[PDB]
Amino acid sequence: KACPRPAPVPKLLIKGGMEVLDLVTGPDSVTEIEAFLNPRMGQPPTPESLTEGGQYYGWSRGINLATSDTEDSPGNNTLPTWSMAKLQLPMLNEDLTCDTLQMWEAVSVKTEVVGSGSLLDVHGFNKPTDTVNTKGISTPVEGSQYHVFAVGGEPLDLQGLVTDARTKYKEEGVVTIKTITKKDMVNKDQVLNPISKAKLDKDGMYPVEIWHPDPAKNENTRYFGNYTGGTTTPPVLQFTNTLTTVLLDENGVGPLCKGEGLYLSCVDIMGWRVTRNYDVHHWRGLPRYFKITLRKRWVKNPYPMASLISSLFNNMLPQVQGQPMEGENTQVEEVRVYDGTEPVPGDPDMTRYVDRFGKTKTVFPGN
Amino acid sequence: GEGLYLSCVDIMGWRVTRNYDVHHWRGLPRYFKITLRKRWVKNPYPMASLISSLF
Amino acid sequence: GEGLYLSCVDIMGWRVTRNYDVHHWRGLPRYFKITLRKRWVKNPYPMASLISSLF
Ligand SMILES: CC(=O)N[C@@H]1[C@@H](O[C@@H]2O[C@H](CO)[C@H](O)[C@H](O[C@]3(C(=O)O)C[C@H](O)[C@@H](NC(C)=O)[C@H]([C@H](O)[C@H](O)CO)O3)[C@H]2O)[C@H](O)[C@@H](CO[C@]2(C(=O)O)C[C@H](O)[C@@H](NC(C)=O)[C@H]([C@H](O)[C@H](O)CO)O2)O[C@H]1O
Repeated sequence: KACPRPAPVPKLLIKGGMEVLDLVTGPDSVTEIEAFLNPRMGQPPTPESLTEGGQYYGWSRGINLATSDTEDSPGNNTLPTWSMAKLQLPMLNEDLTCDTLQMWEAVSVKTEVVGSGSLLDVHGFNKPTDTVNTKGISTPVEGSQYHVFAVGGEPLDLQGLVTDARTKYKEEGVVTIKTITKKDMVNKDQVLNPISKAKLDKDGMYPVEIWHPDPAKNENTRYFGNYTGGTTTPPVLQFTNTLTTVLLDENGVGPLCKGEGLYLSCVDIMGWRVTRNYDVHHWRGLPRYFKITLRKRWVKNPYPMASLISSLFNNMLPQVQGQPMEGENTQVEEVRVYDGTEPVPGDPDMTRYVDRFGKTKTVFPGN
Repeated sequence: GEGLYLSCVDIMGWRVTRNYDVHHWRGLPRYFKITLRKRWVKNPYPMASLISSLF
Repeated sequence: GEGLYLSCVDIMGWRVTRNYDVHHWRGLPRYFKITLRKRWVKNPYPMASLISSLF
């Protein structure tokens, strides 16, 4: 009966995988999606065998240097590429009545990179600590590191700037500024080419070396990360299931998945591993976790029904082709409009316009 | 859609050649008389799914 | 004088030529999202002719 009533915690409906989503939620109903992206830089999954792909999985293959100032061709596995994905969500409701709809609104996200522990394997064949007698530790992951990520209701808008516009990237299997823009790179790309901007339309494809989170004047993604240059530089990481972050925006908005898709995107270099063999300096990354908490938010519909309805219904008419009644040579020399009834003017050939707001007895022709 | 789907089969069996044993077999046709009405349902849709289509 | 004045510098350090020790240092660019409003003030011209000119 009155056995003291426990604390009120929010009630979980059901859990499991994406399908759980399928179930009608209601409206305040929240969803937590834990997922993760594997780090994709260089050696791709596919050669599952540790012989053929020598399981350099999640590893820059080797480091394809360059001929000299003139020729820089980097291998396609000497190229850590932005890792990402998109979550497909249910569709929520309408009210064409109030021309308003609800959308999947991301709010906070816990995230974490895992495997920092792995960087403690110090046997194996890496350059030994003491080269001399060939002793020590098989020298750990060291070097530059980079970690960035984002979350959004549409893919990530990026900008590329490269070190050398002359780099011989392949036209094949990677998206380069060229790949996006036909015309080879110029010095501008090399610094801030307002042209050289793409989208995250692909994956494990645009390499980080090129593409960057472009602060479009506009954005529905929240991103961040950082660079930590250097050659010896030690790796550092953060283990914690304690912290949540706010994908929330300044008006208390956070992203909203237009296209019921949630978009994760990130990158995680810990630095290079180095073969005892030679200075085959290939770099490593770790996978990242994500815990997105999104709600249902009501939003004023952007574009007016009618328009769409009828924008559609008109694009169905047969196509016509025929003489120009618009363009630069409209065969229309004229158009007036009236609604009112002023009494007879004076000058009949008077003109009349309304502009930016106001309607005027056009200037007596003779300015 | 506004579709009425009829579907069937009617194997009677083997017709066998006064020859060897080419059992090539016969079927017959079928007739249908569907009696149907007009019923109100709740629309299973979100019209602005086209707005979603747009996005 | 209706001018927004942006200014900055972003030296990242040097790139050293596989050669001799030439060191050319690299820079990077900078985004800016200036948030600005309109504010009210007092007319300064009322400080008359010789009363504030070469004063
Ligand atoms: C698989 C292989 O070894 N291919 C040769 C290339 O050498 C390898 O290049 C890879 C990048 O493409 C890696 O950097 C390799 O490094 C590792 C590796 O992971 O594979 C690093 C490992 O530490 C090491 N493992 C061990 C235990 O030592 C491995 C190991 O050697 C192998 O896994 C096998 O055991 O090596 C690195 O060795 C070599 O770079 C390529 C050149 O490729 C291209 C290019 O520049 O992209 C391909 C072009 O198509 C070609 N041009 C034409 C017209 O074909 C050019 C051209 O030949 C070149 O510019 C002139 O030399 O080369 O060749 C492979 O033979």
